[PDB]
Amino acid sequence: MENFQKVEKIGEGTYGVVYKARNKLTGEVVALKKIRTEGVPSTAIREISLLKELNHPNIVKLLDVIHTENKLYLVFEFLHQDLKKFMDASALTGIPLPLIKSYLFQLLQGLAFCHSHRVLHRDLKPQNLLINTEGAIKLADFGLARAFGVPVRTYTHEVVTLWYRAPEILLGCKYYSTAVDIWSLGCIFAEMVTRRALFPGDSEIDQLFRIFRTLGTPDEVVWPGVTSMPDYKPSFPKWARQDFSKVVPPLDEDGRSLLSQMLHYDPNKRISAKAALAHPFFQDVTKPVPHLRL
Ligand SMILES: CCCCCCNc1cc(NCc2cccnc2)c(C(N)=O)cc1[N+](=O)[O-]
Repeated sequence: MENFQKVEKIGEGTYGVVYKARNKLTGEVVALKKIRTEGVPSTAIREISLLKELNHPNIVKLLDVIHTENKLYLVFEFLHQDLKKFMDASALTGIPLPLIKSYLFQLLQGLAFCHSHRVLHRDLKPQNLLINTEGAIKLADFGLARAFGVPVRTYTHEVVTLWYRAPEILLGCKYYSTAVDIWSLGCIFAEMVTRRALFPGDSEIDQLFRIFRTLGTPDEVVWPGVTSMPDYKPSFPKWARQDFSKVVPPLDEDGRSLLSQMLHYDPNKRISAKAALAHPFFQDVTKPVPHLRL
C-alpha cells in the first residue's frame, strides 16, 4: 500500500474484498474496499465521487475514492461491528426494545437524509448497518448500486441475499424508488424484533412467494398496476394475508402499525422515511448504550 498498512481482511463484500487498514500518514484506521471488473467506467467514478459530499451522522462516511493504477478503492470511516453480527450475538436474549427503537429511528433519519438528496441505497441488509459503542448505527454503501448500475456478485462467487428485496424489484420493475429502502428496513425491523429473518427466500421466486404467503398475494385492489409488471404471472398462487399479530409477536400495536406501513405492497402507499419518523411508535424513543463485545 502506498499510504496504507492492512490490519486484516474484514471480509469479501458484494463489491470486492474489504480490509481494515491504517493510513500510515494520518494514523487513522479505515475500511478499504477494493472494487471489482476490467475497465472501471468513468461514469461510475463521477457518480461515486459525488457521494463523498453525502455527510450525515447515520451514514458511513466515504472518505476517498481512489482511482490509481487503473484500480478502484473506496475508503470508508471504520466501525467495529455490523448489525448482523450483533443480532446473532443477541439471539439468546434479544435486542432490548428501546435499542431496537433507537436503531430504527436512526436508520430512518439516515434514509430521510439520503432520499432528500436523491440517493437510494437499494441493497439494505443487516450486514450493511454498522454500529459503535456510543449507541449509533449507520448505513453503509448508499448510492453504490446506482453508481455501479448492475449488482451481479462480489468477486468470489457468493450467494446474493434476496431476503430484503422489495416486491417491485422481484417483479421486474426497472425503475427503483426510495420505497425499496423502506421495505428493506421494515424487513430488518421485523428481524430485530422476532430474532428470525422475516422472508428468508433462497431463490427469487421463493422470496416472492414467502412474501405472498405472509402479506397475501397482491392484486389490483391493494397494488394498482401489479398485474402489468414485467415478471408478474397470472399463474401465481393466491394466498390470503396473515395478521401482523402473528408475524411479529410480541411487538405492540404502535410497532405493528409502523411495520405495516413500511411493508405496503404499492411503493406509492409505502410510508416515507420522513413520515415514519413522526409515527407514534417513536414517541418515547431514547438512545441506549448497547452491550458490545469487541
Ligand atoms: C464477517 C464480517 C463481514 C464484513 C464484510 C465487510 N463489510 C464491512 C464491514 C465494516 N465494518 C464492520 C466490521 C465487521 C467485522 C469486522 N470489523 C468491522 C466496514 C466499515 N466501514 O467499518 C465496511 C465494510 N465494507 O463492506 O466495506
